[PDB]
Amino acid sequence: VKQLEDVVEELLSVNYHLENVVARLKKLV
Amino acid sequence: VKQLEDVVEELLSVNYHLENVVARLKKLV
Amino acid sequence: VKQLEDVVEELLSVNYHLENVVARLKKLV
Amino acid sequence: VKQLEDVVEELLSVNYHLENVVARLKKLV
Ligand code: NA
Ligand code: NA
Ligand code: NA
Ligand code: NA
Ligand code: NA
Ligand code: NA
Ligand code: NA
Ligand code: NA
Repeated sequence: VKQLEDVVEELLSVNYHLENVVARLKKLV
Repeated sequence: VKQLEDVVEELLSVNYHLENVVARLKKLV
Repeated sequence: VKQLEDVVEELLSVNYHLENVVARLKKLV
Repeated sequence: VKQLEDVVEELLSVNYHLENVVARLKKLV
């Protein structure tokens, strides 16, 4: 688990970070 | 543009799809 | 596990699919 | 454009970062 919950942490951040870049793209475009 | 807005469409879907898989992972884990 | 390996499957596909949309964006842009 | 190529930069990094977290998950799991 302890390794798994650290992957989950990094996935949460990657996912938030993609959603902010996609919102920025969508108003650029 | 017309090519750009189709990339934006696919990014929106990829991003939603990642958020649902991450929510599922986070309650599995 | 069986639930975990199905999340892993979906993540693999989401990740491939993002890499193809990013390659397409990068040559559009 | 200059705004677009900065989105592209951030997408490249998000995509690399997801692929490393997915590779780590897949060998955890
Ligand atoms: Na932590
Ligand atoms: Na940003
Ligand atoms: Na459409
Ligand atoms: Na799903
Ligand atoms: Na399968
Ligand atoms: Na595509
Ligand atoms: Na730069
Ligand atoms: Na990492």
